Amino acid sequence: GGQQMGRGSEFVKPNYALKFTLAGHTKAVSSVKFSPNGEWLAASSADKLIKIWGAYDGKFEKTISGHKLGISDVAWSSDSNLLVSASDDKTLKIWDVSSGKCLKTLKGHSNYVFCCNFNPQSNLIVSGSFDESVRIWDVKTGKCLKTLPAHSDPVSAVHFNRDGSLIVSSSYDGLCRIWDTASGQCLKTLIDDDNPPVSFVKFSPNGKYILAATLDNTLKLWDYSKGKCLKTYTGHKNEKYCIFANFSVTGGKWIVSGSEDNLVYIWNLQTKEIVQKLQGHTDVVISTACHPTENIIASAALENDKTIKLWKSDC
Repeated sequence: GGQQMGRGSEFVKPNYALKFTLAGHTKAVSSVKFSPNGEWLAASSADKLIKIWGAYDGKFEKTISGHKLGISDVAWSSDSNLLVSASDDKTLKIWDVSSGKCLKTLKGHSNYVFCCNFNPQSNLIVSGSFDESVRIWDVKTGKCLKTLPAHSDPVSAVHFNRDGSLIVSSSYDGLCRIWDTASGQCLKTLIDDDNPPVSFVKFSPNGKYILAATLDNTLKLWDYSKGKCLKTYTGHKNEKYCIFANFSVTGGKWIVSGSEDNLVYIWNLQTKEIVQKLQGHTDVVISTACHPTENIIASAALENDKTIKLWKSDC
């Protein structure tokens, strides 16, 4: 599995090793995200709470409460000062991180809100729901700016590209779709050979590619411009849950994802070989996040486990 970087780094391999286990959620953990400034790690949970820990030392920071039901997803503003969370109570909430207070409650979805993201500028929030729609929301006012009749099944993931001009969404309907932020037009529907449910999607950091997980145990790298699947990553287990995947970019070039056999998988992005599997969790690893500047992975597991783990590597 060796990966080529610069001279004398011809065969780089990651060596992620467990550094902290973060206990305190009382149900399944649903989503972990590092603050873009790298200082914090937030985890949402089916226990209706968001918790924040220090990303480097694993020290408990705060619990943020007020949703009436479980939280499926959480996302940071670009300045690390706000969180948005997506809840079974049909709302999103915007939080002031420093105070822990709810700033806005975004109402409009008619079923569970399952996924959320700020755009890079962080004036907007995008959401996907069991109501089969993608919504775009004004952060400052609270208003739903657009409701996109996006899919014919629950929306599994939503994500803006590097400049915010595009949203990618995914759905158990088998489709990945790309939407013009400004017009709300569907620009593209991407789908392969076969039509398994699409359980996760996100743009690459440069916005040129799309990583999509499908519930047939497959992650795929797509070129957005050409509509072509370039790479496939397999060997992990994903047939049931909406599991987050990631580009890891701070050391070697890896794809990182959770798996239903309780492991974190890490693949060489270029050759598609598995380079590492991280043991430790005792239930499905539903979420992984890659730290924005250090080789740090956060992982989180479902009901039988209830922990987040922080893992560190030399590359």
